[PDB]
Amino acid sequence: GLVPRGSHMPPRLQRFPASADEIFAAFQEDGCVVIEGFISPEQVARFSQEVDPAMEKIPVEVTNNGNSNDRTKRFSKCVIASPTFRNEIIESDLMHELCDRVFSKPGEGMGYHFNDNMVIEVQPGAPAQRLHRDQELYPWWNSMGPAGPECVINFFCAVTPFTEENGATRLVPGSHLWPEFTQINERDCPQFGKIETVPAMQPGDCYLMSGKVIHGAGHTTTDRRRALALAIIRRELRPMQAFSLSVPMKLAREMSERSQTMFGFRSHFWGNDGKDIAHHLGLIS
Amino acid sequence: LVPGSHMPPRLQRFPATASADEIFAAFQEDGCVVIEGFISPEQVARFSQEVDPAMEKIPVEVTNNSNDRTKRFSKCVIASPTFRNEIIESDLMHELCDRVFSKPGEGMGYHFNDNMVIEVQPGAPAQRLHRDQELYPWWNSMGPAGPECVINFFCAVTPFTEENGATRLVPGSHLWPEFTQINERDCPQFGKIETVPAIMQPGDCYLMSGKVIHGAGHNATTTDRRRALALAIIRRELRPMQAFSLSVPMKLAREMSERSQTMFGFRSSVQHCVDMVHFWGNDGKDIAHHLGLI
Ligand SMILES: C=C1[C@@]2(C)C[C@H]3[C@]4(C)CCC(=O)OC(C)(C)[C@H]4CC[C@]3(C)[C@]1(C(=O)OC)C(=O)[C@@](C)(O)C2=O
Ligand SMILES: O=C(O)CCC(=O)C(=O)O
Ligand SMILES: O=C(O)CCC(=O)C(=O)O
Ligand SMILES: [Fe+3]
Ligand SMILES: [Fe+3]
Repeated sequence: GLVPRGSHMPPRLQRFPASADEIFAAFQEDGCVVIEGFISPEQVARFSQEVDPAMEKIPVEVTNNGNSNDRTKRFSKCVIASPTFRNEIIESDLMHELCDRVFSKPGEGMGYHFNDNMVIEVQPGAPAQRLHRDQELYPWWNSMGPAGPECVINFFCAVTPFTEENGATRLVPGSHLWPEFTQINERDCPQFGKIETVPAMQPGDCYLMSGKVIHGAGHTTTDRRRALALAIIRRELRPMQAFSLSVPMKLAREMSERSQTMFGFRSHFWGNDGKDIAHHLGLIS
Repeated sequence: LVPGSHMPPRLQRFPATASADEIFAAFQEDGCVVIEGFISPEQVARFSQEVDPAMEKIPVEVTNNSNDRTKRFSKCVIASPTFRNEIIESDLMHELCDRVFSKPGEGMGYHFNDNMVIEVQPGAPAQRLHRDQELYPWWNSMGPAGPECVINFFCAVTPFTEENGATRLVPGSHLWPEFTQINERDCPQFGKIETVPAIMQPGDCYLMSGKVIHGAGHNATTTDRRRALALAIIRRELRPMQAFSLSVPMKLAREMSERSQTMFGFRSSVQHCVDMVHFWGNDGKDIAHHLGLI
């Protein structure tokens, strides 16, 4: 009795809070999974107010030009601005546990690192964001289709509530197993206009979405719908943010060894002439 | 030439004063091409002298087996004024990199993977045959329809001869219908692949696609330490082997041209997907602001 009997059933979106191989199997089969309470409630609020002065100093473009900055606020300096983010959020042992299952190969250590730490605030009345796969950032990845390896995963967590009215992200579970990965355009996508989405949540909930999954933010009067994006890429890919050049050394000295690897203060990709870059940085005892 | 003697594959050769389009077509048909005089003999010789102290402090690893007896040094910008002020400012290098990597309206499509002096010691065993894009392990699966991951300007610092271990290359292997690793399990041509040495004088280089099968040769000499300079260049979305922006000092970065700063990640480049996004950037701006490079 999930939908009234005889109905069209809409694409499945499982939900967990919880065993790791369990949530991974839901990730594999559907491409998207809600993780209710990825961050503790006081933590999400401790973080949200912590960055609210940064967010307050971001002007809103009323552009009507169709891009992803049209009435949507975006801010990446979450490690400087928020001690909660860098000391608590970035240290979820289940996040690494899932990252290690999507990305790492055994005996090769950590196969992943951060792409971005973005806070995305859909300002009230914003056009819907164009449908896209996150792996379009790495433009050849679609050409490998669903047999290709994973490019990117986003732990996309709600900061303020995600409702079907304020602009919550619309997911297309199963778009990671389609046979051809295209740009989602009428010219390029044979299924344009017929793509069935599901809107994605309360503060503290994440959703782990594969980079192969089609999605977008949707279109109220006062609701600043705010989210925290933990985009994570394999170690061979380059990050959107030059974190080891903007995050001060002081904060990097406070990070765990694994979090230093996430931001590229530690490494052989991204090495230093056969040595770990962390030697030259004064980070190895 | 040879006498009904079997004719082995050609490696096209051009001088550094040929037109980039002439050299790129050769690169395009064969996946590799020799640029003679890529670096002047006086530039090569100053570079070799400027890094030689660092090469002398590198021990020769001899093992009981695995690509030993090869010295590898990547701190070229730090050690060599000639390298940073001149070698990396080759306009021919950048002309060709744009033709491979740069997309319309997006600026530089490429940056440095590595800057490696590679000195094959006397008696060093030959290197396994490989493609350089194997470093990005998924790339072979796109086959020859795929885009370029990586290219290398592989420069003779000292002469390349067949005896001292000049690289063995396989022209046209960037066009085989299936890109596998070169082993008995996966490669059906295994043990049947015909290679060709890159015979070069100092300052010559060959430019080679990451799709081309190749390996360092056996250094069968008793005396010759065969020195090379590998300028490996990747597209902007790929991670470098070297964290250049974290070991190269800022004093050296402020002296770099803007295209050099981009190569080493002291500066960002703009990517378009209807949307524009700085790659390797800082919260919407070039990282060169926060670093103080204008
Ligand atoms: C330009 C953009 C790109 C190319 C990248 C993208 C990206 C890093 C990619 C997906 C990912 O892994 O992480 C997150 C969630 C952090 C996003 C954040 C937003 C941006 C920076 C972007 C943008 O802000 O446009 C000015 C977009 O909104 C979008 C979707 O069009 C893009 O694909
Ligand atoms: O803002 C959102 O809800 C979706 C985030 C997203 O799709 C992106 O910008 O990559
Ligand atoms: O040194 C050589 O001749 C070949 C080296 C090489 O091909 C490599 O390191 O990928
Ligand atoms: Fe997205
Ligand atoms: Fe090689």
